[PDB]
Amino acid sequence: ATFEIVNRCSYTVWAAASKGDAALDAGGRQLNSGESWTINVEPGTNGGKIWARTDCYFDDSGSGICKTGDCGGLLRCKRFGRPPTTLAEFSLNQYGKDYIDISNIKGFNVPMDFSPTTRGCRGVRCAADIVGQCPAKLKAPGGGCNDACTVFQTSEYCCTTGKCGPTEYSRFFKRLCPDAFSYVLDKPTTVTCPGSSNYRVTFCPTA
Repeated sequence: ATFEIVNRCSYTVWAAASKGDAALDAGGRQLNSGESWTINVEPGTNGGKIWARTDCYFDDSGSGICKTGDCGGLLRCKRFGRPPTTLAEFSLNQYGKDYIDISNIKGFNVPMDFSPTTRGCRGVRCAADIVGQCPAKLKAPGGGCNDACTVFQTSEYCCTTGKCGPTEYSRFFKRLCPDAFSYVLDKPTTVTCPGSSNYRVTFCPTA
């Protein structure tokens, strides 16, 4: 499957693509403002994610530090990144269908659209100014807006035992972006697409 990853933000982002135990394609790339990166994601990739990282720097060997979304200090991500990260999530060719969503369960850093570039399903978008509006306790000192499970680390917000419910923090993410997941047990906003669709992930999509 083809994924085009497009940075329309005014700031540089360092895009990342991983399925948690390995890179997808080259795993990461610097995208200056306006730049696009097209990758191939192998059919059958389950649990893939694409995200932006902000405020990074790397040496000639590809090692360094990002202020949001860092993945083990690498330019070429093998594994998932540190919150806060708006997440484009996908699992492809699963019993004939692909499944896509955007999630704020790991916080929000950069506005995102994630849409098919082939026919037959909808895209999703979370492009409100969540960082500007982020409540105080969720503001991440390196920029972006943490989710409450990262900040508070109890099942009230992390949904690991019992049956968690919304909180004012999840509802903040859900109100600003109704089509993205706001906590682990939110009503699902996943879209079923034809198997073997192609996609575009756009950072700072045009309004």
